[PDB]
Amino acid sequence: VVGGTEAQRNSWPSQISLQYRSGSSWAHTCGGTLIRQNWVMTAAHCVDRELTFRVVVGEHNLNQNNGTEQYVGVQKIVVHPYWNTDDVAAGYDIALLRLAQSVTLNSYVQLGVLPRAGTILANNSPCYITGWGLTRTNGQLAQTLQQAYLPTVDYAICSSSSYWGSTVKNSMVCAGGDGVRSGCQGDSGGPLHCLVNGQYAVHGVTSFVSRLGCNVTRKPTVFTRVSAYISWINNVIASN
Ligand SMILES: *C(=O)c1cc(NC(=N)N)ccc1[C@H](Cl)C(=O)OCC
Ligand SMILES: [Ca+2]
Repeated sequence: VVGGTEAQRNSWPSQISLQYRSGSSWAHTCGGTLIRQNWVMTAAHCVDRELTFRVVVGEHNLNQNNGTEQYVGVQKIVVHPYWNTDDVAAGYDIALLRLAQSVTLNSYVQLGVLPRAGTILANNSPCYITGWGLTRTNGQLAQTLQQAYLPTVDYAICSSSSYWGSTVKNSMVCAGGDGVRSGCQGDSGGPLHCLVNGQYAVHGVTSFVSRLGCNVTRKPTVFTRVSAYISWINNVIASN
């Protein structure tokens, strides 16, 4: 997250870190959301490589012991049948991960609330991006969870030539575009938490930013619109 502020410990308990076995260490690669005690929702872009994956819940500092962490293997990976690595503009950037164990819920570990199917936010809706990704374009990862306030930009504006134009689809959400805050590398897969009816729900899965850089004016951060995939999610879980 560029232009973030450090997240309080217990504010975003459905945020996870998706890590891969890097040599003999484990590296943060992505974010995700816990949606079931044994299911994680992240971006399909995060699993394009055939890596050994793990999920960390109750994580606040990647490099220190918080005293709250649960570390769980991934048992199964389900990418969206229409995902294609070479065409991220097409959308379908979503994956579900079945965990090798069910985690224990607590104040640091909760399920992500999903929107109702087909829900679309009003322009300039109040949302937060969270993640441990680059705090600058070509920077380094954050050690602590970061948050940024990132209003939505409706499809009408977002698909205008000045913004993203045709690269964005109605199956996406755009948020931000101020040139100061954004998501950035290592945030994708993660949540966009939007306040609706006085409850935070997860409306986006962080997908991409400009090639030009992370925090680019009139280049919002782009998300998979979760409320487009609700049947899909429920079908996979039912059947796995
Ligand atoms: C985000 O999901 C993502 C994932 C990957 N690959 C893995 N981290 N293993 C590459 C790129 C991205 C996107 Cl494009 C990204 O970083 O978007 C920044 C918001
Ligand atoms: Ca930690």
